Amino acid sequence: DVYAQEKQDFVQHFSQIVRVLTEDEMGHPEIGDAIARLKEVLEYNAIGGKYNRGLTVVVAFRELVEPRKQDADSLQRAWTVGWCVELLQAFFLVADDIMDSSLTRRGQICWYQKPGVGLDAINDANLLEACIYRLLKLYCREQPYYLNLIELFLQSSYQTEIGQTLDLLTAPQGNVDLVRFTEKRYKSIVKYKTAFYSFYLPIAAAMYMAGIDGEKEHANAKKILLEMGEFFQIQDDYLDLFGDPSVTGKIGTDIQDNKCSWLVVQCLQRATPEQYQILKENYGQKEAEKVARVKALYEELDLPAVFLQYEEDSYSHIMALIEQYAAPLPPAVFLGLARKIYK
Amino acid sequence: DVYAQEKQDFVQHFSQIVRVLTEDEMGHPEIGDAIARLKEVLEYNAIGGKYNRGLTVVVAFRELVEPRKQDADSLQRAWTVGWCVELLQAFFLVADDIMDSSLTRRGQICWYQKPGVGLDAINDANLLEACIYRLLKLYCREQPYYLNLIELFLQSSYQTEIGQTLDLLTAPQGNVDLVRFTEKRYKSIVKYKTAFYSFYLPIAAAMYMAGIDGEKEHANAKKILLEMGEFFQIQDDYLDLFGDPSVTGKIGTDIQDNKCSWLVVQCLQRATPEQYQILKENYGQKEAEKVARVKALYEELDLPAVFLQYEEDSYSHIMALIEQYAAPLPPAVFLGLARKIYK
Ligand SMILES: O=P(O)(O)C(O)(Cn1ccnc1)P(=O)(O)O
Ligand SMILES: O=P(O)(O)C(O)(Cn1ccnc1)P(=O)(O)O
Ligand SMILES: [Mg+2]
Ligand SMILES: [Mg+2]
Ligand SMILES: [Mg+2]
Ligand SMILES: [Mg+2]
Ligand SMILES: [Mg+2]
Ligand SMILES: [Mg+2]
Repeated sequence: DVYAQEKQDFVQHFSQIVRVLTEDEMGHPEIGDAIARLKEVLEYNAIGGKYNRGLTVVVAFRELVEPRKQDADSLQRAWTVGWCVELLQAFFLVADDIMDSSLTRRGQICWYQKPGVGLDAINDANLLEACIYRLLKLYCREQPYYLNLIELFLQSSYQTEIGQTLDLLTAPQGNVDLVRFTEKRYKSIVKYKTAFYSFYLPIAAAMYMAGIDGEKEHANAKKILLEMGEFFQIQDDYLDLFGDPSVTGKIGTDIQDNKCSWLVVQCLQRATPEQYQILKENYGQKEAEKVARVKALYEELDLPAVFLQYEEDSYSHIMALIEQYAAPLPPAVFLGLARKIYK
Repeated sequence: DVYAQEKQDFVQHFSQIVRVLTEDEMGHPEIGDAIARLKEVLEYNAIGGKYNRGLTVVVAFRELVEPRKQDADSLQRAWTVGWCVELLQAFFLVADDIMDSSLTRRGQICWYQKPGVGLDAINDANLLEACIYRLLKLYCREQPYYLNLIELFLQSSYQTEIGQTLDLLTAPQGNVDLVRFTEKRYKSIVKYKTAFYSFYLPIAAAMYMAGIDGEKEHANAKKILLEMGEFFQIQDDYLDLFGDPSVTGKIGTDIQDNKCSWLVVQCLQRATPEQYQILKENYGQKEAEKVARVKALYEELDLPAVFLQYEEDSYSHIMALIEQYAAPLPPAVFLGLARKIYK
C-alpha cells in the first residue's frame, strides 16, 4: 500500500544512482571499461526484486521526519540510502548464489551462472559493496548522521557475514549431520544472516536520518525487527521447497546443500525413528530422487500445515511486540513492513 | 633494516589483534563457532607474507610523529592500523587466488584449495574486510583521524576493485586478444589493482595518524607511491614466470590466465611477425606445452634482461621523484620502502 504507492518513485530513482556512480569516475577515462562493467553489474543485480528493504528506508523516513523538514534534498538522500540497502542486498545475494550453487535469482539466471561471468562475480559483488559507501559520501557526507550510517552499514555487513559463516559451517557438503540441526542453532543463524540487514538496518537508517539516534529507541526497534526477520527467513526456507519458482524467481537448493533450514529442524522434531533414517539417508545430496524423498516426508509430517500455523502465531507475536516496543515511533512504521511480508 | 628491526615486534602483536577480534563477540556464545572460523581464517591468510604494507604504517608513523607524542596507546593504534592494511591485503588475496585459479600462496596451498573450504572462502574474505573496520572502531573511534582512515580504507578498496575489474576484463579465458595488451592499458590496470592499496594506503594512513591531512601533501606523497606501485606490480609479473616458487611462495598462472602481464606487453613490442603468431597460438591456455612455448619466446627476446634494465631505470626515476616530492616529509620514509622492494 504505502510501499506500493512508493515503489515506482523508488525505482525511477535508480537511473540517477547509476548515473552518479558511472560519472564521478568517468573523469578517469582509463577505468571506463570497468565503470561500464559496474553499470552492467548494477542493472543485473540491483533490479528485479521486491525492494522491500529499500522502500522501508523511504517509507520510514517519511513517517518519522516532519513534513516541514522533508525538502527535495532531504528526500533524495532518503531514497539514496534506501538504494544503499538494496546494494548491500545485491552484494550478499551475488556471493550467496555462488556459495549455495544456486541456479536462478529474481526470475533470471544467477549472475555467476551467466556465460562470461563465473567467479569474476566475486569481484563484482565486492564492487556492489563499495558503491554503498561511494553513495553515502556523495549524498550524506555533510549530514550529522554520516558516520552513524557508515558504521551501521559496516556493522550490519559483519553480522550478516558472521551469519553466513554459521549458515555454511552447519551445512558441510557431503557431511550429513542431522544432530546439529537444532532450534537454537537455527535461531542463531537466521538472526545474523538475515534479520539484521533485512529488517533492523533499513529502519535504523531512517531513524538516524530523522535524528533518532537514541540507544534505547534503537534497541526497542531492534527487538521488533529481529523477530520479524526470523519470521521472514523461516518463510524463505518454506518457499525454497514449497514455493513456485515462477513467483519466487528462484530454484530451491536447501536440501541438496545440506542446509539447517526451518523445515528440516521441524521435521527432526516430529520424526519417528524410521523417518529419521529416511531423512539421514537422503538429505544433503544432489540426486533428484533423494531430494523428492525428503519432500515427501515433510509432506507426510504436515510441515506445510505446521508452517501455516507458525506464521499466524508468529504474526500475533510480532504484533504484540509492536504494541510493546513501537513507542515513541509511529506504529504504522512496523505495521507497514509487517503487512508487506505477511504470507 | 628499519623494516627488519620492526618485523618481530609487528608480528608478535598479531596475537592481540586476534584476541580482541575473537573476544568482543564471544559475549555472544551463539556465534562462537563462527568466531572460531574467523580465527582460523585470520591465522591462515594474514600470516606468512613479508608484511611490507603493515610494517610501512608502523615505520612511517615513528618517522612522522614526534617521539614525545609516541605514547603506548599511540603506538598500539599504529600497528593496529598496520594490521588493518595487512587484512585488506588478505581479503583481496583470498578472492584473487580464486579468480586467478591459483594453486599456492605464501608457500602453502591457497585457502580456497584447502579441502573443506572451497567457495566458502568468498565469505571468509568478506569477513577479513569487515575486521578492518571492527579494529578501526575499537582502537581509533575517538581519534580525530577516525573518519579519514575509514574513508581511506574504503576508497582504496573501491580502487583496487576497479583495478581487479580491469585485470579480469582484459583477460577473458578462452578469448585470446593480444591486441588489447598495450602499455596504456597495463599502466591503468596496475595503478588501480596494486598501486593504491599497497603503497599509497599505508603511507597515507600514517600521515593521517600524524595529523598530516593536507591535500597537497597527500597528493605529493601519492605521486611517489603510485609510481613505486607500478614498479612493484611489474616486478610481480616478472616473478610470476621467472621467479622460484620456493622463494615467492606462489605458482605462476599469468600466461594460462591470459593476463595483461608486463612480460606479454613487452613481448608484443619486440615481437617479429612470426613470433607474434607463436604468442597468439600458445597464450592463455592451460597446456603446459604451450605455456613453455610462451616462456621460450620471452627468453628469446631477452625479456629477463629487459626487466633488469627497466628496474634500474625505474628505481632512478622513483629516486628522482622522491627528491622532488618528499618534502616536507622525511625522505627516509620513501627510501626505506623503496629499499625494501629493490630487486
Ligand atoms: O536461503 P538463503 O539464506 O541462502 C537466502 O534467503 C539468501 N540469504 C542470504 C543471507 N540471507 C539470506 P536465498 O533463499 O535468497 O538464497
Ligand atoms: O598478479 P596478481 O595481480 O593477481 C597478484 O599480484 C595479486 N594482486 C591482486 C591485486 N594486486 C595484486 P598475485 O601475483 O599475488 O596473484
Ligand atoms: Mg542462497
Ligand atoms: Mg545462503
Ligand atoms: Mg533460501
Ligand atoms: Mg593473482
Ligand atoms: Mg589477480
Ligand atoms: Mg602476479
